Amino acid sequence: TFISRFAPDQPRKGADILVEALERQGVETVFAYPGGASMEIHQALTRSSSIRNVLPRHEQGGVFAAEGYARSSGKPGICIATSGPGATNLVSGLADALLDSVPLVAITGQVPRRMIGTDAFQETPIVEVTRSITKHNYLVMDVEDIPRIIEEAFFLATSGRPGPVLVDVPKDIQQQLAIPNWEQAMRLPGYMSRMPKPPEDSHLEQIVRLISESKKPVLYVGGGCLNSSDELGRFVELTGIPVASTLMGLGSYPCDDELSLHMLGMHGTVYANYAVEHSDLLLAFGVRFDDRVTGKLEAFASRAKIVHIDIDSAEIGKNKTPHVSVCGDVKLALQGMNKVLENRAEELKLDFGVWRNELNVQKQKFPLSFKTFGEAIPPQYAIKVLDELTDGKAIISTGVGQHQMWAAQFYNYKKPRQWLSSGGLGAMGFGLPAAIGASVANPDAIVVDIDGDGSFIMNVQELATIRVENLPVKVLLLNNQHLGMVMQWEDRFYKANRAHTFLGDPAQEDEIFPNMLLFAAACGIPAARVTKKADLREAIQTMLDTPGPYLLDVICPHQEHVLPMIPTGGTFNDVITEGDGR
Amino acid sequence: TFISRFAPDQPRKGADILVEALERQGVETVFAYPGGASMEIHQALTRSSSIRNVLPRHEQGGVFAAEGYARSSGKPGICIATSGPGATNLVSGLADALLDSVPLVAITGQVPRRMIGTDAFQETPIVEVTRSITKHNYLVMDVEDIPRIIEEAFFLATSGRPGPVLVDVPKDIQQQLAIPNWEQAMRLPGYMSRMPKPPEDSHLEQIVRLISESKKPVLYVGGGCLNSSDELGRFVELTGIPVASTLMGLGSYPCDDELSLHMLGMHGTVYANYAVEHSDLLLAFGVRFDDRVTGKLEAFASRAKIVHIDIDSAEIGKNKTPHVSVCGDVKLALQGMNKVLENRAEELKLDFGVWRNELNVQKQKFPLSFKTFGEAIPPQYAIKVLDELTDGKAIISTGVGQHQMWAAQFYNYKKPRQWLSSGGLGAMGFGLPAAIGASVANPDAIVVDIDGDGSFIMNVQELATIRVENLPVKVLLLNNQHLGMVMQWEDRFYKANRAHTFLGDPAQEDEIFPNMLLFAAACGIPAARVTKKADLREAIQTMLDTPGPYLLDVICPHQEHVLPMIPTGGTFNDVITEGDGR
Ligand SMILES: Cc1cc2nc3c(=O)[nH]c(=O)nc-3n(C[C@H](O)[C@H](O)[C@H](O)COP(=O)(O)OP(=O)(O)OC[C@H]3O[C@@H](n4cnc5c(N)ncnc54)[C@H](O)[C@@H]3O)c2cc1C
Ligand SMILES: Cc1cc2nc3c(=O)[nH]c(=O)nc-3n(C[C@H](O)[C@H](O)[C@H](O)COP(=O)(O)OP(=O)(O)OC[C@H]3O[C@@H](n4cnc5c(N)ncnc54)[C@H](O)[C@@H]3O)c2cc1C
Ligand SMILES: Cc1ncc(C[n+]2c([C@@](C)(O)OO)sc(CCOP(=O)(O)OP(=O)(O)O)c2C)c(N)n1
Ligand SMILES: Cc1ncc(C[n+]2c([C@@](C)(O)OO)sc(CCOP(=O)(O)OP(=O)(O)O)c2C)c(N)n1
Ligand SMILES: COc1cc(OC)nc(NC(=O)NS(=O)(=O)N(C)S(C)(=O)=O)n1
Ligand SMILES: COc1cc(OC)nc(NC(=O)NS(=O)(=O)N(C)S(C)(=O)=O)n1
Ligand SMILES: [Mg+2]
Ligand SMILES: [Mg+2]
Ligand SMILES: [Mg+2]
Ligand SMILES: [Mg+2]
Ligand SMILES: [Mg+2]
Repeated sequence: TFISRFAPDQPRKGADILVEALERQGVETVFAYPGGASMEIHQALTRSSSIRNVLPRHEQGGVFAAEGYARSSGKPGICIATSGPGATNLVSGLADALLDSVPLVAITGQVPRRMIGTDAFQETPIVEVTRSITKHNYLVMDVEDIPRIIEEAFFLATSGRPGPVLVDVPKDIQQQLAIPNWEQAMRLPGYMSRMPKPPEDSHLEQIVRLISESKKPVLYVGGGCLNSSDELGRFVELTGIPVASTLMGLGSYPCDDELSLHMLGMHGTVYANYAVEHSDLLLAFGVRFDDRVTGKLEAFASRAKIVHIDIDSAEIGKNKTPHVSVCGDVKLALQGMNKVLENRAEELKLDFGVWRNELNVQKQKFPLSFKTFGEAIPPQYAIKVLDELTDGKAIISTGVGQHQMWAAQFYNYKKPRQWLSSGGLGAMGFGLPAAIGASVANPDAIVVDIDGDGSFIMNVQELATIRVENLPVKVLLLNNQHLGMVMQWEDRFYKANRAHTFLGDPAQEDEIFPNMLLFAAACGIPAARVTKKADLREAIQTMLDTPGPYLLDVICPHQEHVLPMIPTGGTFNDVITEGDGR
Repeated sequence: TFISRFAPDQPRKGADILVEALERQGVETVFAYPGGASMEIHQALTRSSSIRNVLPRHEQGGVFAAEGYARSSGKPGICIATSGPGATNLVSGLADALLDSVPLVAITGQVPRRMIGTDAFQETPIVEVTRSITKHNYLVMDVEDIPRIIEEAFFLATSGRPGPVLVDVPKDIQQQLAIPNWEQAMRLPGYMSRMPKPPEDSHLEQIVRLISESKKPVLYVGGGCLNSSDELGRFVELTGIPVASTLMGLGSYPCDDELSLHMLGMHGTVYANYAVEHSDLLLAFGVRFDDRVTGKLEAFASRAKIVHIDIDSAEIGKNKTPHVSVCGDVKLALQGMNKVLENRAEELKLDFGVWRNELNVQKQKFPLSFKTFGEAIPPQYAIKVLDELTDGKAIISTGVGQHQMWAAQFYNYKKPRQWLSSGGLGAMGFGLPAAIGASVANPDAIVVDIDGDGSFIMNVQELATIRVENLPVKVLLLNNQHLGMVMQWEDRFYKANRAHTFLGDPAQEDEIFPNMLLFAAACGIPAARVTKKADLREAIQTMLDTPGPYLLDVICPHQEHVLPMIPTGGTFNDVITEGDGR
């Protein structure tokens, strides 16, 4: 039974209805930045004793913090901004949440309804702007529509395929007095009629029948299995099928397990891409067949019967036509198949040891490799030390670039929602704010931001947010003085012609620029720099043991390349296995 | 005090709320065509004892009838259609009502909300289709929004610059039981804040000051003066300024008056275009400066101080920048100027007899002329006889073409709303259905459809509507066996090369095809054909004296041309005064 701060017959401001609408949704943390259009909302937030606001230093850091809050907990992330410039700073976060299917609810202030369309002070048509980069958006035109729209916003953002939902609230609606009606029915008739239903037994028995008829099955797990870690693990025990995860599906099946093929795709392991290339049954659970995994669609799984399970009917058959399809929750599809695989266990006699040994041979001949040059710190080795010292139980958020791939390859994630990274949009500056949202949603957890010197500096202002909110956010900065991912593509396909990829100072060429330690010192965050490989283990241990925030500037040779690499539009026969920029 | 057919606490169907919402708006006549999506609305219409439905034989005839109902009475015209094909047949009428600023409310049925977007049976996104050809449209998503949307639809359609408003109602909303709330406030905050205000005295006194300083003033009256016939006539008495009307503003100032310059523009009189060309003060009241009047904007009123009064701020300065502007109702602007012109009458000493004599000389040397060839009926002469036999008190609706121009030139309209014609869009097949709506709104009036053989046949099916509803609609069909307007442009600018403009039968070339008399006979309408000029006066008299509907097939030589003619993009020096196709 919800206990309101107002009487059921007492009129209250629309902003007070908005905050209470969040309280009735279970919202405990918002990321709001104040402004003229949203001052009424911020005043109403102070009256709430259950909703905590984490003030960022940039609205892009506020929406990215809402993503990490959502990616690391399954709950929806709520960010609030003002009209005009405050709303336009959320654009990168909204498009990022849409491509990665992150439940998010963004509330933006707006000019009064009478001033909309008049080029008013700090007015931008944020609904027209964000319609193509959000799952759905609203423009509240009456104070009585607030309880319904907020309920519809959280329902659309969390149900089906999750995504961001923006709610634009004009200022005159926030100030208008009204008595809210919390019993209104949602006006989503076509959406609810198209919601997926529990999977039929005829579809599940046909999948189990294809498993027994197959000799080389491979599991294709992605971001749709973040809530099916137990169901997927039970499915692997009953089948013994090796698991290949996407960049979004890391942690769904433990990377340290013997049946794990780790990541597949452009920068996936050689044995994971080998398994899909020479498979006869591809179980695509919670994936969307991105070109980062398939490359050339004509050659991707060219000899496999494709079984695609997805909660979005628009994804089934988009880039590749499957043989058997199941539109619904992969969590329920696994539960239904586990019952069939257990009763009919001895009837099926499932054993793929011959196919697994074919992959174990490929795993031992082409494993993830990194070369150590003298005392220079290998970035792959540094992340491998972080795995050991944290026992693989740390929540990892990353930026975008070479460090993002090495953090995915050389860290064994035991559970999903430990791996927070921008995969669909690939937005730099995501690592640091996402670690803020993850640390708030998981206070007793080890949160480490494996960031790059280019991605870290984009939202470096959020270091002040970490200090003020006293969050134990660790920053494992892999500094290579370059935009490493773009630098790698210059060495491979452009004759190493540098085109504005060096991030240091050309005057003092051999000086670490910028001095990231002074960035942490400016915000009162203890920091240290490590350059020699021998001092690396003690430095990372000091970062973890030191209470509160900590930044570790790890210097790495910039000539390193992420391996292996399948060029864009290439096949498995075009995989690059060796080479760098020396 | 409105008396409902339902108790204030009695639930009723949404369709019954829709009809009662029309009753509360004063609606007495609708033009509805039944269909699967709108059957609930038609069932609710039979329960209404005050709303009469005129069933057309084509939805395009239904919306055109709603236009004539609106153009001839000032009331809004209401047409109803079903989803899919019924709604798409209203498109030509909606775009026609928008360009001519006709108050219109179109109600279309729609598939249930759960089926929208699923390519359902008889589903078309009529809101997406008609958004650019309507003033505003709605998609009712809840039964409780019906009383508000209908009130907003009639308010937007009739206030400010009138226009068509479409209301899409899904079938499940029509069937849902609810208790309507007729006290809801309209959600039009930005529209009402931008509504024009009464004109200030400083703007009106500056206009009167320019009148006394001018020596060659010309009134530029258009469709915005349809409700200011008395105010405009009072303004002319106090100033003595000659009046030049547009195709839409005919009747605002009597054509038979000595101070009337008749119509101006491409097919306007030579003396009306001469007055604007050699004027020093142009009083543009209720016009939009169409290229059919200006031609080449650089030479249109090149020596005149332009005073533009318009209720739409977007029209002031669009195609030509004025010196003095007044944004508001021209009815109030005339009332304010009449008070200044009467008190300061002897102070101003207004007299433009020298400028009027300069125009009277041009009027006598270049009047509207037509040539009579033997006993062949001149189409200009036939309309001139209709003026005499009806004393100029008949409501005239026309199609589009040569007959439309001759009906505008050779008929003296005493009051506005006697002249119903498609000017902005220029849609053929408008004359016959518009006469239906005018005859219903004005039962005791003489309604005559001056139609062309091409325009009349497009909506010839509405002859059945005239007979069933027993409407005294007269059809003065000027039959020239050709698409005369397109034929005229072939003779002038294409060496008389006929390109599918002959409407008769090439096998029987000298036979009147089709036999329009049998079209009227099929619908039980008395008809007759007149070919000799001597029998023309008795034939038109028989049409008027015969009670009920009547069709008069007037045969005219097709070689006639509408004169004078200013070519597209031309100036006053390029006016064509003589010539035809012989
Ligand atoms: C520099 C860089 C390099 C990259 N390289 C790689 C790479 O080498 N390999 C790689 O894999 N990625 C890589 N990516 C990431 C990438 O572009 C995509 O995010 C990824 O390839 C696709 O993730 P996904 O297949 O799991 O689909 P997601 O984006 O995770 O979407 C989930 C899918 O499952 C479905 N789904 C969601 N919920 C459910 C449910 N409850 N039940 C059933 N289905 C559900 C959704 O409809 C959707 O189709 C890289 C990104 C960057 C920035
Ligand atoms: C074959 C053909 C030939 C044509 N040739 C000619 C021609 O020779 N001459 C000619 O004039 N037309 C001709 N037209 C008609 C034409 O294209 C336009 O409809 C016409 O030229 C413009 O009419 P209007 O200036 O009165 O503006 P309208 O279309 O009548 O609009 C009214 C204007 O007044 C304003 N207004 C409305 N209500 C009010 C109010 N209460 N107070 C103040 N302002 C108000 C509106 O904002 C709008 O700007 C022809 C049409 C056809 C089909
Ligand atoms: C907001 C934004 N701007 C530009 C981007 C284009 N990209 C990249 C990519 C993969 O998206 O190329 O398509 S990666 C990259 C450079 C990475 O700098 P680093 O943080 O130092 O990481 P590293 O460990 O050194 O490699 C750029 C400039 C981007 N994604 N986001
Ligand atoms: C729905 C529609 N289709 C085609 C049209 C293009 N036009 C015309 C025009 C001016 O719009 O040319 O731009 S006029 C015209 C032919 C008029 O046939 P009539 O009825 O016989 O009249 P008349 O007394 O003989 O001259 C055509 C074909 C039109 N306006 N509406
Ligand atoms: C807090 O700092 C400021 C500064 C400032 O100008 C200097 N104005 C305001 N307040 C408003 O502007 N109110 S308003 O007129 O309703 N708006 C258009 S809005 C919705 O807020 O964008 N706050
Ligand atoms: C009257 O003639 C018909 C014919 C016909 O098919 C032969 N079906 C119906 N009725 C419906 O179709 N109802 S419905 O399913 O809700 N619709 C999709 S709708 C809103 O009406 O388009 N009426
Ligand atoms: Mg499909
Ligand atoms: Mg870098
Ligand atoms: Mg203007
Ligand atoms: Mg027809
Ligand atoms: Mg004709």
